[PDB]
Amino acid sequence: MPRVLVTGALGQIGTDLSLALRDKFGADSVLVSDVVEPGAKHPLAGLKGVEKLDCLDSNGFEKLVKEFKPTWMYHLPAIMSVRGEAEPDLAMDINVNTTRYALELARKYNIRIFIPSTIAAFGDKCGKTMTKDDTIMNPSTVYGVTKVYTELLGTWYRQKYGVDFRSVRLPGIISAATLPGGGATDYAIHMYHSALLQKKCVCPVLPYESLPMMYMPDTLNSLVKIMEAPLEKLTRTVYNITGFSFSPSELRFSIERCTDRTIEVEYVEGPAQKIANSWPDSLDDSNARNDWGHQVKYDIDMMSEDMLRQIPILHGLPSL
Amino acid sequence: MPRVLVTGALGQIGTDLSLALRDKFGADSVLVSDVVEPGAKHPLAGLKGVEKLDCLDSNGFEKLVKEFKPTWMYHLPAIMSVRGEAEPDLAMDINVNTTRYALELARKYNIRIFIPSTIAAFGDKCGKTMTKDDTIMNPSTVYGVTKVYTELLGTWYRQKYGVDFRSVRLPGIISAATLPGGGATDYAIHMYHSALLQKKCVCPVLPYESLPMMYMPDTLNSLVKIMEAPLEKLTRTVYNITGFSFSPSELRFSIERCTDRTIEVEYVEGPAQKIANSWPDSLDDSNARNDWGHQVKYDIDMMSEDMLRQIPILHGLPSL
Ligand SMILES: NC(=O)c1ccc[n+]([C@@H]2O[C@H](COP(=O)([O-])OP(=O)(O)OC[C@H]3O[C@@H](n4cnc5c(N)ncnc54)[C@H](O)[C@@H]3O)[C@@H](O)[C@H]2O)c1
Ligand SMILES: NC(=O)c1ccc[n+]([C@@H]2O[C@H](COP(=O)([O-])OP(=O)(O)OC[C@H]3O[C@@H](n4cnc5c(N)ncnc54)[C@H](O)[C@@H]3O)[C@@H](O)[C@H]2O)c1
Ligand code: NA
Ligand code: NA
Repeated sequence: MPRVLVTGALGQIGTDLSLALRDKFGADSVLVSDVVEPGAKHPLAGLKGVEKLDCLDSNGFEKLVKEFKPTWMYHLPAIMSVRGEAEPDLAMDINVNTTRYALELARKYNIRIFIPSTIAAFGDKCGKTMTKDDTIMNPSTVYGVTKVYTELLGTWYRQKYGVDFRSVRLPGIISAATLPGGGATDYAIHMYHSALLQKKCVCPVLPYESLPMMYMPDTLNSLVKIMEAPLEKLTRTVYNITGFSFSPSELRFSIERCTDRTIEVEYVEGPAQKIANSWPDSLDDSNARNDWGHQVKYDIDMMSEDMLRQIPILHGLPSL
Repeated sequence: MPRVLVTGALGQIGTDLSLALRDKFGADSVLVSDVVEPGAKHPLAGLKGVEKLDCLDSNGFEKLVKEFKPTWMYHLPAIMSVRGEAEPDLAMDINVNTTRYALELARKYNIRIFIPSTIAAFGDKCGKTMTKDDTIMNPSTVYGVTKVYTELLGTWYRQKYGVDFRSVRLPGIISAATLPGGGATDYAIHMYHSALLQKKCVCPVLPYESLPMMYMPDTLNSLVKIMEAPLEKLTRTVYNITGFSFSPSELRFSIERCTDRTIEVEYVEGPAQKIANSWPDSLDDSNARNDWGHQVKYDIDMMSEDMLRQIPILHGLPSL
């Protein structure tokens, strides 16, 4: 049974992942860290086994790994697609350096290490329908560029040192618990909050711009499952996974079907649009399905029903 | 006349490039720098406009740029294929960080910036025969990884900030003046030394491992030409260029025709071999030929002739 370290643990993925790992392997077997502390409303506030770590401090990062002695690590800090364009130096610092430190520690301390990649690693030469695991990588964002680096450096650590590096290219991830951290797909979570607040949604992504997406439970299931898999079953280090593709107008219809009313959305292009338009419309994840059993239980309407219930509960919004 | 800065100038490529730039544009229009000073026999010893600069010192780098006000920069420092595998920390520090500082200075000070990439950016999924400009990039060395990162980051600077970033993927470069710095293609220059010394060459690359190569004068012609080109002629930022491909056994034959004697070569595999076996056999450089007129004068025997003539002259070895 693993000892699991999670870095960048208090963001959107880390929040749900930390809780899932604690529930599955026990609180004692999981250490959760982040450069900031949980806010008093955060789901991890008050819990033991939650520490402060700046992953840019390699010596600090090493210290924490030395005492906890993880056998697995999920390294989650990164600056994402939209925010990276506005804060590229921070993106380059975090996405490149913390990753290098994390891999070097996985090597030194024999840790199975997960570092998520992203559909943002792709650009407009990727082949955009059912994009393959191996294709041309020409990302149009610095974030995407740093993630191509992460995939390649991770794979080199595997080849060179036998570090058990594992990764998935995550689509847009939808969840209710922690608000998203500045990717091009953040509109989707915000459209649900707008609909519950009964306010105008100003959606920065164009109405028919379809993207690969996934609801958090399927994401967590796959994050754990790829890490539990035997090394010998994995034919590669980095795997596309997807849940289902949708455009904003499809998301809108879902919400309207579940709320049984119209919601108002104005499509005014923001920076997310040119970025999203460069990305795949859908991914081929057959390698992941075949090698380690990636699977998808939610569709858009099951997601919408769950989001519409969970947001009022977790954030105190009005409900249906 | 451009004002040209060359960083990492005392190495194999920098040595001849610095001399060619000084001849073409005038010594007063060219400033070159390196982390070390030239030795008394270095061809740039004793010359004006040769400075000591560590490109990891971003302050120092910026001070030199600000004083000189280059309009062009050739940013050459990197730790190469073989040496990188043995010193990967240095490779990551140099190849990533000096490149980031270079691109930022090109943005900040309006410099057309050349940073070479390499055939080592490719690995074994590239399509090994006549490799295309756009293909799967899966390098198996940390050096190659850092160069994919260099191509993509430079390209992003071009898109995001209008930075005029230009690159070629260089094949193995052959020259006589300054000895090579630890690439997988270094055997070739050393075989010419062995021949003139009439000493046994122990060759770490296997006899039929064919690689893209180019002789220096063609390389210099292309390095200036791609930089003279008008921006609007360039359909891309990164170009394959090649001279011709050869294996060690072909090189040996070529040296033997020119010397009219047997060289003794023993094949004892070293790290260079596995590295080189993941690379293309040959490149497609049509985009370069078409966009900016990349062209090649030498073939293997002209190269060998010129190498065997110049090495005695340049290094005091025994002639023919
Ligand atoms: N959410 C998505 O839809 C999505 C999609 C594809 C990939 N990803 C990837 O998943 C990972 C996490 O994404 P997220 O949505 O949870 O992001 P987020 O922005 O919600 O969370 C990032 C967390 O990292 C922390 N962090 C920042 N700098 C740090 C440092 N120096 N040291 C330690 N922690 C630091 C932040 O405080 C924050 O809690 C990233 O690698 C991201 O690229 C996310
Ligand atoms: N020679 C080849 O066959 C070849 C092939 C493909 C690509 N390249 C690329 O061409 C460039 C130059 O290659 P080269 O063969 O001349 O390399 P080299 O090792 O011969 O020379 C590199 C020079 O850079 C200097 N340097 C190292 N660290 C530095 C620092 N921190 N600051 C300033 N200078 C520093 C070294 O002192 C040396 O003079 C590199 O980017 C390399 O990857 C070379
Ligand atoms: Na799309
Ligand atoms: Na070859």
